[PDB]
Amino acid sequence: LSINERITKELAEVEERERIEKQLLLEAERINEIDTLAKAHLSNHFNKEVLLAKGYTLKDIMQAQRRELVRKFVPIEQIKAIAKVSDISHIDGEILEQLVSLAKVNIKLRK
Amino acid sequence: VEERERIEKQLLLEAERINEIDTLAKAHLSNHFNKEVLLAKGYTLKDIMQAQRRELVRKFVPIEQIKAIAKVSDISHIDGEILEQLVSLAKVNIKLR
Amino acid sequence: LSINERITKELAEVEERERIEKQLLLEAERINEIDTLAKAHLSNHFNKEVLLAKGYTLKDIMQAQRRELVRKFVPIEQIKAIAKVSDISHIDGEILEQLVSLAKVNIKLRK
Amino acid sequence: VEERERIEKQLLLEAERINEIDTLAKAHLSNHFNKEVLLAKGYTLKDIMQAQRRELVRKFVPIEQIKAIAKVSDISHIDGEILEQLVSLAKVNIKLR
Repeated sequence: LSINERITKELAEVEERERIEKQLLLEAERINEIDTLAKAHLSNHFNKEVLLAKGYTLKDIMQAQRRELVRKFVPIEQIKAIAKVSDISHIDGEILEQLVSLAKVNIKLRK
Repeated sequence: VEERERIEKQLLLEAERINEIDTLAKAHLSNHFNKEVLLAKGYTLKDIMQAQRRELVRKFVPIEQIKAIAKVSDISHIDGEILEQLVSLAKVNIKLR
Repeated sequence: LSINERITKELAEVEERERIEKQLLLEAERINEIDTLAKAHLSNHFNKEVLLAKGYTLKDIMQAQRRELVRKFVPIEQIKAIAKVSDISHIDGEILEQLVSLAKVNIKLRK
Repeated sequence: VEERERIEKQLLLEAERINEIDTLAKAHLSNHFNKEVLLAKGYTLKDIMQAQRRELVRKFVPIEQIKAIAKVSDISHIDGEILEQLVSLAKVNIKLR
């Protein structure tokens, strides 16, 4: 292990920790966005407190809020296009992120 | 030989999309993007197909849908399953139109 | 492997891919004709959407449309002569291509 | 990969805690302690969070609770489970306020 190896290992470690921190900030922003969307566009029965009392994981809460927002704003034909199917119960993921971006678009144009 | 038979079936399957896009694009976008003139300008079959798909997206699918679903405003480099989603969305927009 | 072998291999590969492209063009014309014939001469119940909903392969849709067109246009005597049998349920193929060519001629002379 | 999944679960937990602390601190203390301006002044994220927690304690928790529960009047070096106790006391105080 030479000086250049030491420097490159240190730089790689620092960059890895920085990337982890950026991921933390991204997750915090995602949680904030989900909270705002649930408060603004969805009913109080879908609140994080009541869902947790019913016993659902936080990721399950986020995806349920996203699916409800997609059904509320994004119409069924666009759903059938982007997700290639009508049902959203098994489309959580990158396609779900795309659909909720479409829902944000729909609410922006609705206002 | 059944491998080549399934290859020919795949040819039919993609061929369907090839002609359908042309048929709807001729009536929706313009005559400037006709396959013959595009070939004359020197565009391969796949390039014509993807360019017509992108023009269909730019006509039906709105720009906010482009920059949010596809994560980029420019459809110039989004080709793939995202492009499939966008062209399906354009089919929806023309269906409801 | 010498340079002449390199050139002949490269040319063979390029020609194979060009043949693939020619197949694409021809087959696209085939499907275009199938769609136009189904829209113009056959009922809405035989549409590709409803057939796919009923769960039939694309090749099955094309051959069903071709058989219906042959029965609609080509006379039964011509079917019994060219295809050697009255039933078309097992005549999909090159004989079916000849039958649909005869049907195209029939509609052209009908107009 | 479930080890990384649980790591990400803890990451979500601390991110939500940070978000809640920031949201209440912005409306309670001042705009001078905003995350952007603190980062510009050159404080790490954890340092920003602990400074905001200490300011929350200094705002809601009365000084005697600090000099007895934390055994020191200065919250400058009490960080830890005692700091968690103090910020929970601050939450109680703002709830009753």
